[PDB]
Amino acid sequence: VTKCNITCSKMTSKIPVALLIHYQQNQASCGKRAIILETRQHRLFCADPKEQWVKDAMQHLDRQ
Amino acid sequence: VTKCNITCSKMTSKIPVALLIHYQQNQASCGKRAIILETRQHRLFCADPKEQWVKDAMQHLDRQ
Amino acid sequence: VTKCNITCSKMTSKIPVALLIHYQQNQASCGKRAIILETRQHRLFCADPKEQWVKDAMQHLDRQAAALTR
Amino acid sequence: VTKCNITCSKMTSKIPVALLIHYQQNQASCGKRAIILETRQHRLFCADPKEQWVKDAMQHLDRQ
Repeated sequence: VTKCNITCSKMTSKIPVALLIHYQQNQASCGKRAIILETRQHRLFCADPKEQWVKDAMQHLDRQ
Repeated sequence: VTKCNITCSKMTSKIPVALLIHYQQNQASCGKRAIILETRQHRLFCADPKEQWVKDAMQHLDRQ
Repeated sequence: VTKCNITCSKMTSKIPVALLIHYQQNQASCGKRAIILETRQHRLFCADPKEQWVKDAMQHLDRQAAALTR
Repeated sequence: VTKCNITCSKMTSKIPVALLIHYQQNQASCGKRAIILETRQHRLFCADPKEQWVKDAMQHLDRQ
């Protein structure tokens, strides 16, 4: 169940915390972890959780 | 952009459009076109754009 | 799991199931179970889970979401 | 004929309006006014309409 569907190949770069309303990660069966960032406009972006700014952004997004 | 970022591979069955709040296609460099659809509850699916219902949903979503 | 914030006092009579797009229950902390129904217009209503129509409505909704998993 | 249906006790600190998707006041028969706030993630909170961020929140949603 819940196989890898939506995933990431290459990752974006910094996206201002002000624009993010949400995140989710891809499915564990996808392999590497990819963070799916969602803008207020509901644009979806792929981000590398290994990045400080992504860690940073999840923190804030959770801490709200 | 230059390379394949978000993409998906498991193509759903017709999802009622009421439930939908956004779509975005993957990048050309991903090869095959795939539509990432997002429901109101924020679940992500993958849609085959060859299907009329998908074309219809994107046109509708665009009408907004 | 948490404190009780939103709760229900007077319950709403049957709503045509076609108008319903979502439900959730209050918190266990609250005591009595209350179902919060959301309509297409996104109005929130309080319904009594002891009522067959609310049970039917939750199953309908859950079946919808289930179908989407495939 | 119109009775107190949903209402709530504990209020909430200024929630980012970008997370809000909906509001509704409680019924007049509940007594004091409380605003029920719904987030993108569809969580439900109570807000005090005397606070300016709540009024602001309501006006924004009204335009949304």
